[PDB]
Amino acid sequence: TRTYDGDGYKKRAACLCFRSESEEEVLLVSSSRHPDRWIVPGGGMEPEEEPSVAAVREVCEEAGVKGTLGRLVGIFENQERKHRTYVYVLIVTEVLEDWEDSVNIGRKREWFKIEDAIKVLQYHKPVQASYFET
Ligand SMILES: O=P(O)(O)O[C@@H]1[C@@H](OP(=O)(O)OP(=O)(O)O)[C@H](OP(=O)(O)O)[C@@H](OP(=O)(O)O)[C@@H](O)[C@H]1OP(=O)(O)O
Ligand SMILES: [Cl-]
Ligand SMILES: [F-]
Ligand SMILES: [Mg+2]
Ligand SMILES: [Mg+2]
Ligand SMILES: [Mg+2]
Repeated sequence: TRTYDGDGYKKRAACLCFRSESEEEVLLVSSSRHPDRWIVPGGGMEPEEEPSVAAVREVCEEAGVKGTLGRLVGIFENQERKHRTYVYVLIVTEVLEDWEDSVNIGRKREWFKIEDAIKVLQYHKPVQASYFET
């Protein structure tokens, strides 16, 4: 069940899944629409779902990882696609082998140095590139 802010924007949450507290490498996942493209794992908040709970859930589902939830980076709107995404930092402590999207749609995951994550998101996901700006 998709959920929405009062202005009709889809509510979403995502994590910047860092390899360590140094925040030098981040985990991206393959796009479901176009698997040759990278995205920040994330998705829809469920009804009455806390943003930080949605964020942690979606990354488990999409990236097959778990860890220590960190700070909220900010809230990011995609005017074109009408969504508003809460973005949190998650320091990965568990990397799991056969996660929901690997099983169901063969979703891929890869570590990127931050500067490279920004590069591969720029073309199709400029708002997700902006998650890294601060
Ligand atoms: O399939 P996902 O989870 O990776 O993400 C998809 C969105 O799913 P999202 O990550 O928001 O939700 P969830 O399915 O909960 O992860 C979906 O959003 P939706 O509109 O709800 O179908 C969106 O559609 P858009 O809003 O029309 O841009 C795109 O299909 C997007 O595909 P991707 O970025 O190419 O992987
Ligand atoms: Cl790191
Ligand atoms: F999802
Ligand atoms: Mg999802
Ligand atoms: Mg998603
Ligand atoms: Mg979902």
